[PDB]
Amino acid sequence: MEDFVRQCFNPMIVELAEKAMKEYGEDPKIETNKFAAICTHLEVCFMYSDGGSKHRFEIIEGRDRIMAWTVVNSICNTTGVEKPKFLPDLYDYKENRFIEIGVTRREVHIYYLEKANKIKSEKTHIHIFSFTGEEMATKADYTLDEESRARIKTRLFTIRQEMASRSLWDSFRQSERA
Ligand SMILES: O=C(NCCc1ccccc1)c1nc([C@@H]2CCCN2C(=O)c2c(F)cccc2F)[nH]c(=O)c1O
Ligand SMILES: [Mg+2]
Ligand SMILES: [Mn+2]
Repeated sequence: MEDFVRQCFNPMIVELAEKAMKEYGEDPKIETNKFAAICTHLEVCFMYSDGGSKHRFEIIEGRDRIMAWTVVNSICNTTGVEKPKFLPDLYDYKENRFIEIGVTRREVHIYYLEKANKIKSEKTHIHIFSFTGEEMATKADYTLDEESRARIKTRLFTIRQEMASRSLWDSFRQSERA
């Protein structure tokens, strides 16, 4: 799985994921399913931000904490939207709302509820993807067009099929905890 991750994800993504794990005392060479999941969520966030017009989204995920909050507080001051309690993943300039992106090995409805319970921001939009083509978003408002979402869902399916061909999928799919 460590070899899978290093060959299927961009080195910038891999470096950010290693750093995120090491900041919590986790070793990417040992907790390899977590390593893979962090990389996958990063790639989905970056794909999502590419899915609209140029300048539609600001990326918050993948930044160090100081810069991430600088972006969030700057947007709140400039647009007046409510400041979130936790860092979200994107800001949507067209809809004027923060977005929390989730990628789940379980089922999108469970994960959506967990994310809504945790962030409890009311104003933050939640958009969930699975590895088997399901998605679930706040108010069935999926933000992007069907073509962009299909490209994300196809990428996740491709990751799943690649892990399975290496007998990695069974362990990864059962590694997500509530
Ligand atoms: O922004 C996020 N975490 C930053 C703040 C953060 C850091 C640590 C714990 C909670 C929040 C974020 N985290 C997740 C999942 C679930 C929560 C942890 N986690 C990680 O990936 C992760 C990680 F962050 C650090 C170390 C190891 C990890 F496994 N899922 C998202 O969808 C998402 O946006
Ligand atoms: Mg995040
Ligand atoms: Mn997220």
